[PDB]
Amino acid sequence: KIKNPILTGFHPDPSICRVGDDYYIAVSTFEWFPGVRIYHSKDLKNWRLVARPLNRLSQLNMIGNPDSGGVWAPHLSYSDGKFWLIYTDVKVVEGQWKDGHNYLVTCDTIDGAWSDPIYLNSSGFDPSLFHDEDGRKYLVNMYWDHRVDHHPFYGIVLQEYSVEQKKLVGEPKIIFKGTDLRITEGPHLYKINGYYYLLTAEGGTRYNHAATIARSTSLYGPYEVHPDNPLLTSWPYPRNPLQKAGHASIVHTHTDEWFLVHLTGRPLPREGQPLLEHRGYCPLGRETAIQRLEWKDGWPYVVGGNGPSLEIDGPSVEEVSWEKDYDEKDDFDGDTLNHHFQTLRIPLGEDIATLKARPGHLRLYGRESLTSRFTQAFVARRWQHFHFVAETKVSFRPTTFQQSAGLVNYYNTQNWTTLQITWHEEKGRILELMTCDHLVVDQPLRGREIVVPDDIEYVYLRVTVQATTYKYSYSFDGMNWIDLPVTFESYKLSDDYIKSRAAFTGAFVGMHCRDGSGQNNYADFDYFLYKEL
Amino acid sequence: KIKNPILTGFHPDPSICRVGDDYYIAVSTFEWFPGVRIYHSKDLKNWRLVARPLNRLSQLNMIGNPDSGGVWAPHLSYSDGKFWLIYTDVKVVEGQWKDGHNYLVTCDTIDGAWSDPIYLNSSGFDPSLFHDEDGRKYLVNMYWDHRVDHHPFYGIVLQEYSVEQKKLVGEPKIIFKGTDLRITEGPHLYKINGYYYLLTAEGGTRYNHAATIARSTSLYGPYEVHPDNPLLTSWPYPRNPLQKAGHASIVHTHTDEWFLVHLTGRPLPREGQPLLEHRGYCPLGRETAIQRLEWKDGWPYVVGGNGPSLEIDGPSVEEVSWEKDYDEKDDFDGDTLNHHFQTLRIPLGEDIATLKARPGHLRLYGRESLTSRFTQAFVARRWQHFHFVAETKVSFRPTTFQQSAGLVNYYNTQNWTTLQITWHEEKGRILELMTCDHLVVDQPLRGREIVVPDDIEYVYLRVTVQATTYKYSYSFDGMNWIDLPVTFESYKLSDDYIKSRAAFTGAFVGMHCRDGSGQNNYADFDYFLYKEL
Amino acid sequence: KIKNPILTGFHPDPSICRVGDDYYIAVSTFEWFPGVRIYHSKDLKNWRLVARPLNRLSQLNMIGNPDSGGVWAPHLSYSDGKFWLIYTDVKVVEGQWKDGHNYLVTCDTIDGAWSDPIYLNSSGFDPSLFHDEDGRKYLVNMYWDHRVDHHPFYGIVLQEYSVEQKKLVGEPKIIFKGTDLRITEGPHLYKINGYYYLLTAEGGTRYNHAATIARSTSLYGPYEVHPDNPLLTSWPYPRNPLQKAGHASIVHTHTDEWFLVHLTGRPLPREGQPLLEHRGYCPLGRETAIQRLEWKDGWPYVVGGNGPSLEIDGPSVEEVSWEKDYDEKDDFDGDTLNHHFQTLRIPLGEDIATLKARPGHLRLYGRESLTSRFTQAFVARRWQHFHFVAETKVSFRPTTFQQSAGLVNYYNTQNWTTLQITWHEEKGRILELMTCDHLVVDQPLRGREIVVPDDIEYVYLRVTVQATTYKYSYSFDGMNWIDLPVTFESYKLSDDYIKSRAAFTGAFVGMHCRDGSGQNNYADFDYFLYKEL
Ligand SMILES: [Ca+2]
Ligand SMILES: [Ca+2]
Ligand SMILES: [Ca+2]
Repeated sequence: KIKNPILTGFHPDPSICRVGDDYYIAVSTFEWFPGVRIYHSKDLKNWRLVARPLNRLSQLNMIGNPDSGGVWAPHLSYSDGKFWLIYTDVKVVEGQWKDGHNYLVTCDTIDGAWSDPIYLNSSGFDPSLFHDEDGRKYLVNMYWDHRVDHHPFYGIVLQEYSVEQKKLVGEPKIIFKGTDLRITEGPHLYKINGYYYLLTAEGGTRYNHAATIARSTSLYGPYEVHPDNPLLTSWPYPRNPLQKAGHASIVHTHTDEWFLVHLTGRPLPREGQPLLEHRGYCPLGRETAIQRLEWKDGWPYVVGGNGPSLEIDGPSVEEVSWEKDYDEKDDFDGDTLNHHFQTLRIPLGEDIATLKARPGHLRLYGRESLTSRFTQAFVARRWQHFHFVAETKVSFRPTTFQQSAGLVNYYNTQNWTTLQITWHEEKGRILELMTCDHLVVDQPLRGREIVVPDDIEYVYLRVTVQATTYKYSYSFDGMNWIDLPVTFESYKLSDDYIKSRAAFTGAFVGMHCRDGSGQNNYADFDYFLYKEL
Repeated sequence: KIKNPILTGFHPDPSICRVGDDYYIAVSTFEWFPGVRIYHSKDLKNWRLVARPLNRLSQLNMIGNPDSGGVWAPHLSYSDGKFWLIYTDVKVVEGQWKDGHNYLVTCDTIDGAWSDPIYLNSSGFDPSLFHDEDGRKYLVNMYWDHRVDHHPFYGIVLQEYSVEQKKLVGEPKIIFKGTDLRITEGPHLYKINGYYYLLTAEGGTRYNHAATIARSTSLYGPYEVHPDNPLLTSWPYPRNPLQKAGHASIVHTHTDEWFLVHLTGRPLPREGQPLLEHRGYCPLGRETAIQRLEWKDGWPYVVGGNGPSLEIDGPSVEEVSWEKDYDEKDDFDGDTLNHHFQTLRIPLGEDIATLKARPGHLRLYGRESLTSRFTQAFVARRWQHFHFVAETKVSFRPTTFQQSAGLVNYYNTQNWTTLQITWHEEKGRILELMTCDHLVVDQPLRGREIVVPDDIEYVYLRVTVQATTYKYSYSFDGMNWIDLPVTFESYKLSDDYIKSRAAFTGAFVGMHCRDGSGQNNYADFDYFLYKEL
Repeated sequence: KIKNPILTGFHPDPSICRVGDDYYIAVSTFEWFPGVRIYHSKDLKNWRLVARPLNRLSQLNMIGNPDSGGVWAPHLSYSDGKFWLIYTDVKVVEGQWKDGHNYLVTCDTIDGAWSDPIYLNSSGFDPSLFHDEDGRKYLVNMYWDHRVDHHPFYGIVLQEYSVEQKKLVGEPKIIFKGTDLRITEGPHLYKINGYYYLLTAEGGTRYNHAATIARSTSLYGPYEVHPDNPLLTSWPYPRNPLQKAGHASIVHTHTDEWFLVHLTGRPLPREGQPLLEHRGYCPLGRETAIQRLEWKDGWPYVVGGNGPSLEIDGPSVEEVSWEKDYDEKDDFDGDTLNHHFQTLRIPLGEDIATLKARPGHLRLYGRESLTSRFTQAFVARRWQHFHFVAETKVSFRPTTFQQSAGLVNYYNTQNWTTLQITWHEEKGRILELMTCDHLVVDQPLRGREIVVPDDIEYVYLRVTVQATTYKYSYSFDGMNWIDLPVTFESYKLSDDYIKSRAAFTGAFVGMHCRDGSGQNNYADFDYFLYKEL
């Protein structure tokens, strides 16, 4: 029935929420705006994107945020007639500190206008809101220890949240220190039988990742750990196509069944490589998967052992699937950008991105370079398959080398590749390739750039991705295409390749326009095509 | 009569401006808020701070800005009965790009409410406005080349500025490529006798720094280079106490005399070290000096060779000295912080820094770590001398290791040291040392931390800087001091030590409070003492 | 019956050989001279050093050899009335190449004058001689692939050796490529039942290490791999005190029993650290352990699962215990240095190290520094316990800072610490600490070196190692001891700390004398003491 991953491409930290017979999963979005994606399902198999809650500067202001800062793991719940969304804005992501703030927003409906944030605390990321049976509310999060002689993951902190006073009350207490896997994060609380069950993520979000579960009769512990912990992990299964299994959340369905959603990374093919030396590269980032849970002696168990199954049995409900929510060829005739498109850190107003200036075209007025954490005229969508084609049609007339416009394959500000139109003193308006690898830039078509003829209005730009490798191509007419003689490697756009280890997103493909002279020069994009192959 | 530097500690890129018998210098301030410091003098010997023009978010919004980003070289001038201040907000300071924006503000007076900014261009930093003798205005700046096969300093660009239209009009034109020293920046135009003189900075702002001058009978050139260029440089003078002489501006006094203000670095004592191997470390950063000029065959000449002299002859005027504009022991009596104190990137409101919460105390409500480019509860002043003592007295009750308050000696987010009060599980409230060196943190007193007794209201914190080294000491009663047994090295808080190259500020000393838990805990500082020894 | 490890401290790549009811283990020695250690046992429990075969420069000339070059995994066998020892001299240990040459030497007895070397090949390390039941002999080793886009471990090459002709004959052929673990290494052939069994090490000699075994009816394959492979590994057993389990050799006992000897690393205590993030630091290097085998369906199985056991049941023989073969306090009254002492790379003659010059003393005439891969006057023995004291008493009169003598804890030329006597211009004869970490040197007692009174003939030097940390101490009278106020960390002298990953030895402690002036000054060491606990 259900084949994993259920949300493919960049969809980390799944937070599942049941309301009656409707099912919702919220995922993390990091530096990508608007914040948080929420998907809806009736059967836990078929998923549609239904909300992007954090879309006002008042809720989320990420200008200047570092790569893989911003919205880390979110928590979605439903109680007292409304949804509650907890999120972080992480400002520091390297060194001894992880400075970040936790906020609560609510909405009567999933896709409404969510409230302005209530500040909660800053003591660590992965905040989660528990609604106890007695009506009381409790916030759990990881607690950050910056000290040099210490492991940073101090455990799980708990504090009561007062709905009336709109603040945390009483005194924060550590309720769980973790197991020897450490890196204890992603806390979630569940009241089942006579017990409070505390789910955590452990071992870090790379190949040692795990989901850990413990139980207590007291909300404050001590929590005893699952006798066969971890509840879930891919670490001891190096051949499993689903790696990095952890950061899970539990759903008890209306049909009295139990399921476990979690993130996973799918490494590129590694034939002829040592199995254990380096466990792979994941250009699709961390995706969402689902597993079935069964119960023994007051403990939940992943059906099929503690490793993640590629295929599972769905809940005992009717199949409810959804119509495709985007066009393979987006011709930009709508009065809104398709919701699969995102921008970096900030919303782009009509002065930067516009569908209005020229009907049938997305106009991007050139801003800063692809290395800027501030203002980029860049509109992009996730890689969601290993094998796909992406294509755009653009008219652009740069008057200086400081201006560019192109198709970008992009991981972060220091890691990206592009086929772009720019200007050259001798050759005039040209086509070139440009790559950025850990801030180091190369121009591989150096001295051999494609001259664009004065009479060509639209340049056609394409990328064809084939698992491990990809190639750029172009056309001046839309029918006859020419390969550019450079083979690119998809592993360079993966979490695992990034040397900072603050690498929590995934590859995007999109349309960019830069104007470094500040003359407000723009490019018109007639369509954007994304098609799985 | 005039001893250099005239402005000590962090005071780079002096832009001099004459209005009658009044003289003003504007210097760059980078990430430090508010933007730009303007000093006033009558005699060019004695200088007083009179303006801090960029004090509104509408003018300068640097949250998230990289270290040594923000406000680079400013340009101050006076024309048509008003002051004209040109400045940059530089967003990217490493790699192939230098994303940054150029703005103009004006004020009828030096110390009034400067206008909201008019956006100029983005083509490169070091913008300068020229007021031609016919009433037309011209902007010159550097033109940035990001290409791999190319030197970044494409030369000097010029475009007319329309006062009435509030924008640049016509087409931008490169008027000068520079000499073979390259790194052509800091352009300033002057109409003298019958020539347009173009003064540039070349060689880079390190030890190869130079001031290059050229002239043309046409504004658009071609420009002919001074026959004995550089006009000013320190490079051939390795024994000169004033290094890095460059980025100059020219004043013609009301006494028909000519001077040249310039930045300079003052390396720490390096007796016994090889003269040319490494030319020094400057913790006072780039400071402002002044040279005398003389004219020979339509060319200005720095008096006493093209190297900077330590002492010059002042202009033919009466000496006017100023009263001391800060207290040695600032007891925080005013309803405003002394103008030598600045904040990082952003203004701090009364929710973060206040003199109103506890009379005669600066209260700092704890925010993010010393590594944050976002919101730090940090109030600091420049090291302005090689030998000094700085001291504070603070009330602070931390309830967690997530909270701290202390005395900080600070270069940037990744380079600093501190004597701070925090909390320890076993020891309770404690004093400790902490250093950060290129993001790597050490805690020199780990396991040896100073236990602060419960009955102690105030902890006194002291730093004593003796040129190449400094030491922290503490006291519980204000009378009996104990040195902490660790000797620090001042060269680690210097421009020349920072491996990024983007190191354009200088050492500061100040008061910090962090609350990483988000509980709004605060520290009350009774006084701040800074005294030259 | 038997507690692991059986050979403690630096004892990697065990090659076991049975001759009747005598058992022999040879281990690798890398840059330490003489080459190869052979231990003897009757019961597999108690082991005594009996031979150091490679003691002539004709056999082993290692001057200039890089750290962790020289003698890699050896192979010891017995057939046709003599012992056969195969060894490598590895010259290149970093980069695409691993240049090294394989040699055979023979001796009628374990401890006699071994023959001069018969050169064999250079196709890759871990050579092993097989003696087929039909009186023919074949060499197996790993095949080295230097190519830029190739895994260097091409597999196992096999080739016949001819006794009469003193060389290899016929055609070389690959018999095994390995499993997905790769890094295929340490091949050994055994004829058991109707199958040839080929044993290899896979996964690399760090935490992914395994022993792999396969079988075939033909000497040339194809080899089918053990269905429950690996035969032995510590990888899926992160809590096991014995890690890196692999590079095994098989013994069949005169009692019709089967055992597997292997190398293993025992990480230092790491309480509070993430189980999987970094699996540990092993200052005792790679040690020798022993496992029991059983047979099931024509395949051998490690008794007690495929992870290594800490305690095993040895073979049904009478226990034969050995007398201690060194004095706790070696007073240097003997004619020759105790055989637990080794020198770096080369033998040291009486011109450098001698027990004859000064009765009751080991005299070292100073040579090159601790960073020299050529001639060091350095006599050292293995760290063999996590908790020990080592101590010496030395007479030394340096006349220049170019001269030193002291007690050294040493990993390689770039990684060591020492308490040493030297000379200072103003203080004169001093005692100081010095450390070297990846070539970076520190003097942590700089400016506070201990003045040695001129009337003191002997300085007493001590190190006390307590698992994760150690401290040096000194005395002038041998009764009253003062700690030097620096705590050192044992992990910095471990295989796992070394950045080059050519780190195959272990920590040593010994006596050193340097004379950088060439005045042939010397140090007289009265005793050397090593004591567990
Ligand atoms: Ca269209
Ligand atoms: Ca006061
Ligand atoms: Ca003796």
